[PDB]
Amino acid sequence: SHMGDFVVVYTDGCCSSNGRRRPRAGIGVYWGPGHPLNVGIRLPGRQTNQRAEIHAACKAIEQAKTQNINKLVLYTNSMFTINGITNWVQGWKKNGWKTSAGKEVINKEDFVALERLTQGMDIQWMHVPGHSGFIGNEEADRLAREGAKQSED
RNA sequence: AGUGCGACACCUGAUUCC
DNA sequence: GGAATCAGGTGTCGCACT
Ligand SMILES: NCCCCCCN
Ligand code: NA
Repeated sequence: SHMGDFVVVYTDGCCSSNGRRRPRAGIGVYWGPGHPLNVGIRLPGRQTNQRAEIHAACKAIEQAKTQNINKLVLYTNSMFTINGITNWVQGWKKNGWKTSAGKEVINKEDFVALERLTQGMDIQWMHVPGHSGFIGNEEADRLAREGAKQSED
């Protein structure tokens, strides 16, 4: 039936050895089977699961704009990313980016970059279970892992 | 802030099986 | 590589008491 106005995308950020001596992080964006915009890229910068998860969503939005898409359904496993961008950020901006314990919000730069990207976009953030066997979740994850094998720069 | 709790991720190691 | 299982870790946030 119907057919809406949204285009669906699955993102994933992975980080092998997260919290260990040599973490390797990547981002993956999946637009559909064999879709030309699918990507698996090495994450530039500080290597962590949280940053990768947030930056995978940035990448999706960025690509979305590249195509004049402005009604996007973005699935991610990261409630940290969802809650951050759809809730915590409003408050952080009104309190000097401060944690529940008054400490500096660690991923400020990441959430700032993400919010800037959301401008002009009607994004519906949805959650997909990390262990979802759905093709979208697996491919995004597989893509992230492939990206993390790349070197930086 | 300290402590505790909650939550979603990301891992590392073993074992079974394909 | 993959279907699971068990141990243990960090990434990071909110919350409530002290
Ligand atoms: N439900 C308790 C989860 C604790 C996660 C600790 C991560 N450093
Ligand atoms: Na994920």
